[PDB]
Amino acid sequence: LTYKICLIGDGGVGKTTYINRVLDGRFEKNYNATVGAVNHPVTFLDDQGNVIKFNVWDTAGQEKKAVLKDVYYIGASGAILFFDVTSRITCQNLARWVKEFQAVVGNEAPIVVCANKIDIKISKKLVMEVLKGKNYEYFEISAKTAHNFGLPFLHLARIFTGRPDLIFVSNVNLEPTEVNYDYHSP
Ligand SMILES: Nc1nc2c(ncn2[C@@H]2O[C@H](COP(=O)(O)OP(=O)(O)O)[C@@H](O)[C@H]2O)c(=O)[nH]1
Ligand SMILES: [Mg+2]
Repeated sequence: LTYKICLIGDGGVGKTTYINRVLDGRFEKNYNATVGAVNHPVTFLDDQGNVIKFNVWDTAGQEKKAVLKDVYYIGASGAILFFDVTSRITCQNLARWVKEFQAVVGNEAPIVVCANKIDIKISKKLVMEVLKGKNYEYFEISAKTAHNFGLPFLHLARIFTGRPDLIFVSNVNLEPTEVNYDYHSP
């Protein structure tokens, strides 16, 4: 079962730190220069023996100075939207990120919100107000230490399969790739 997922959120919030791990393997990843994105395949086996593959797109840093192309979003089944709990700007732009994603994919596709860098803070209240009170499934994570790495994917698999009791029975390779694919940004 295969789903495209977009990572979104301001530059510096930890998107690349989160995803840029070995996962299904370095060689399996792909780069698309037209879009400015790397695909990271991550496969989990569930409790009923289904193979669930997420093709998780990450930017090469262009969000720092520019708007992402529609092709980044097109075909996505879901998004993981990050902010940095130590920076209010990143929280403020959450509604803008949601609108940008939904403007291409529509309002049904699940968006999971991750409060990142909880290891280092912006209250969840501020998130709720920036987002006009709309509910999104919400996790506190540390992309650095991989704390709670699986939770957004577990939620997404449940939505997509319709099985609220779906669990992952395989463990993912969480080693950092040591591959820097980011464009230099002065
Ligand atoms: N302390 C801490 N730093 C993080 C975490 N995730 C990312 N960073 C740092 O934040 C900076 C931006 O990370 P990056 O993954 O490039 O963010 P992106 O621009 O959203 O892809 C880097 O210096 C990372 O080391 C985290 O969970 N904790
Ligand atoms: Mg990045």
